[PDB]
Amino acid sequence: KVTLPDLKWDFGALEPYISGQINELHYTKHHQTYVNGFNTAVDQFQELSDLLAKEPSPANARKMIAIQQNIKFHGGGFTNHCLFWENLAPESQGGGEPPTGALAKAIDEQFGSLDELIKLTNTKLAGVQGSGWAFIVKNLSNGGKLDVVQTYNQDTVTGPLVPLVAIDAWEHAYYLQYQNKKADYFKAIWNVVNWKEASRRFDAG
Amino acid sequence: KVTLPDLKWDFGALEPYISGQINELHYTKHHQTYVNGFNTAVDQFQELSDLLAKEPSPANARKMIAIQQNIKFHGGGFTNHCLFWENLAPESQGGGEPPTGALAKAIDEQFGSLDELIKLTNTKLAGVQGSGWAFIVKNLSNGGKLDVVQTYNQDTVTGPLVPLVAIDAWEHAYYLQYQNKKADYFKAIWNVVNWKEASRRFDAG
Amino acid sequence: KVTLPDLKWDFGALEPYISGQINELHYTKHHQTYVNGFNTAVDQFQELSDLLAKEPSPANARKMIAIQQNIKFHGGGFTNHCLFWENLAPESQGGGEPPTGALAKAIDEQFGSLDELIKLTNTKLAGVQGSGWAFIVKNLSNGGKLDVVQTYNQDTVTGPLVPLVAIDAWEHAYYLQYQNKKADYFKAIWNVVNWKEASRRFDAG
Amino acid sequence: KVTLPDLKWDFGALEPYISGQINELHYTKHHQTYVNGFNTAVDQFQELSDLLAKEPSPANARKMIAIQQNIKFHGGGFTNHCLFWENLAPESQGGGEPPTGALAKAIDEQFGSLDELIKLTNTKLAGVQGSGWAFIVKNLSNGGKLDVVQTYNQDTVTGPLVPLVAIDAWEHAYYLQYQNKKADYFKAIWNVVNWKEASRRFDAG
Ligand SMILES: [Fe+3]
Ligand SMILES: [Fe+3]
Ligand SMILES: [Fe+3]
Ligand SMILES: [Fe+3]
Repeated sequence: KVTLPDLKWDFGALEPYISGQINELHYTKHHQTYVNGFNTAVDQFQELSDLLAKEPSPANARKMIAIQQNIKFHGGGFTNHCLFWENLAPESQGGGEPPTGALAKAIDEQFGSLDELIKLTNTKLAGVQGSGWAFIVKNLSNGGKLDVVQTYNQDTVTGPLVPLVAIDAWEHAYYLQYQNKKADYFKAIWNVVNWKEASRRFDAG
Repeated sequence: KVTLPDLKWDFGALEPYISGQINELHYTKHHQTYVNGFNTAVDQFQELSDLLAKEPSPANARKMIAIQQNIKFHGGGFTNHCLFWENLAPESQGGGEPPTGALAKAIDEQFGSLDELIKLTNTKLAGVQGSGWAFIVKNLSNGGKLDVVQTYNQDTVTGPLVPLVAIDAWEHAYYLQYQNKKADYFKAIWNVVNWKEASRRFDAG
Repeated sequence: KVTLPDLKWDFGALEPYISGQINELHYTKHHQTYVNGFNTAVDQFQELSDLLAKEPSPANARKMIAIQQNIKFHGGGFTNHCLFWENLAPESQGGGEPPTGALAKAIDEQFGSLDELIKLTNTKLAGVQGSGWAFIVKNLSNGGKLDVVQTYNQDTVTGPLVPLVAIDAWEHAYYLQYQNKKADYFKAIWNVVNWKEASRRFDAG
Repeated sequence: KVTLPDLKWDFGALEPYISGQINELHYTKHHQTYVNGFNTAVDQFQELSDLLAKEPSPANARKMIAIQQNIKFHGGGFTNHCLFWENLAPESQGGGEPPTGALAKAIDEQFGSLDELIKLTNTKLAGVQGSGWAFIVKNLSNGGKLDVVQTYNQDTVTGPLVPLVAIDAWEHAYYLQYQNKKADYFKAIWNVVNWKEASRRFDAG
């Protein structure tokens, strides 16, 4: 069923900001594990669904409840990393270039400048007390306004919050290169953020 | 698919400990809503499963993630209330009579007496800071030892924790009769707890 | 230390939308319990602070960790209900009258109309799967934009999210009058929401 | 106020199971940050306490609520890592030697063997979906029975759960050596677990 996506850059294309060593593990091992876990979880739930169809008991319901956590976690890991690679690019492919169009206008109007939005996001990233993510989002329910939200583990933004830029704050995203110095990673990553993709996501809603 | 279970007592059979007014609403309205929500949630997930089978995208994954919370919540509400009615009985049907067999032995060995186990459980119930449940459980992974655990909302015990007695701490479980005096409800309910059923659950594992 | 605030209306002043019976219990019992718990929690933490000052052990730290949950919960219950009464008013005191000034402008620009903002908030209230709150907020970090957020239990909005209108979704807020029909309560309460106060909160930031 | 504890082994004393490189960062950087954050958090709360003493407002309460998360997180990080080093030892100091006394008896009676308890704990560690910990505990409320519990982030065991062995599952605990292969780390660490200390903790309760 679900598979790893293809990359638009080889593993070392984001150096010196993110190492090829990190990207290789992050994609081939971490992302793949979420792919596998999500495939497995949805399979198990199909099976339990059929079991419940013939025997709709509290006992059968309990097992379904048990599996929904793995659907959430692995589904989240699958989708978050897909967002992540797609909002990263080498400088040679426009990584680090500022956003355009309606997204650029909204950023200036709401935050004053891109740098102010990046500062806010770095504060949110440093504030993740555990594993998690920060997302720059477009909120479709309050007039399409930008915000920045944190999630923990592989929780994600759904429904009316549209993700524009995802930034991974799990330690595996930086530890081999930056070790404990997560703030240096949060600072560096903007040099390869694909704001063209964020602008397209803002438009597509 | 899932339906409300039948009751072994008419709504007013647990008076003066739980009113007929409460039982009527709790069963016909609250439990039914969880039945409906669980049926609806599993349906939506079957649909999304088929959508993912043909198009395994991060976008399609996001929608599945979104629905798993309703599967957990409504599935939990369905199963918890099923446990609840089945561990309640009027005095005329042995409600309030102490447990028997291997459960009775474990209670005395671990807690000293039933009253001590009830005290602990009432402390756990009063400590639910929000809506939730206390469950007396048998833990299959540590040698079958008894414990008491709290859950919030419609979260439940799964896997190696076997529920023996479920006690509802949501305000709808008591408010019409006891209003804010939840401790009076926690005290009263033991008079109609079906420890015969708890003993059977302990044996069945 | 902290005490219950005074009310700007007698308990029955919000009828037929919220009963005097509910307001009496909600204020004299529920709010008072949070007042007491918050006072007690901060006292215990002062004591533990002094203990740690003389003996900064992991053991002493563990006890402080244990008490911070009661500070959060009771502190939240204290502050949320204070917000709540202050954003409610009888019709004779302007309850139900639409907001004014910069808040009114922001609502129309972001949501199209007050009714649309109320609809969104009612969706958020019905979506609280357990006990909790919805808050209409002003977000100071994204240019002062309005949003609506849910919290569970007595969790609250802090820091850059300024609460403008708080709506209690705990069952004790409605059960005596509406029982399970929470949607009827969410619909009715807007008739006595004090939008003058929300407008002042929006300005004061 | 709180400070880093002294180690009973130099950083490389747990090789080849945990590298000196990891221990150096884990102690000097990670643990120190929690020390600093806990000191800072308790200071801020003392200040807010005094502010509330003179002005017990919902506004002042909101700020205290805001700080309790940092007390929990950093307090937890401080205490968890203190537990951690104290339950690790080089083989030359008895690391890896089985527990003794009443703890050894309880393990055999409840789990059948130490290996079975270790297997269960490794399952719990691999099941932490994010950052967190597994703790082998003695539960004082159910007759002193052993169990294994998971926590997330720097959440900890408090009150009636006595921690006997703490095992860190944050990625920084293993990533430099094992990278994604967390199961290899969970397997290896038992070779340097200080079961003498766990046995003393079991006795001291
Ligand atoms: Fe990642
Ligand atoms: Fe219920
Ligand atoms: Fe309330
Ligand atoms: Fe650690």
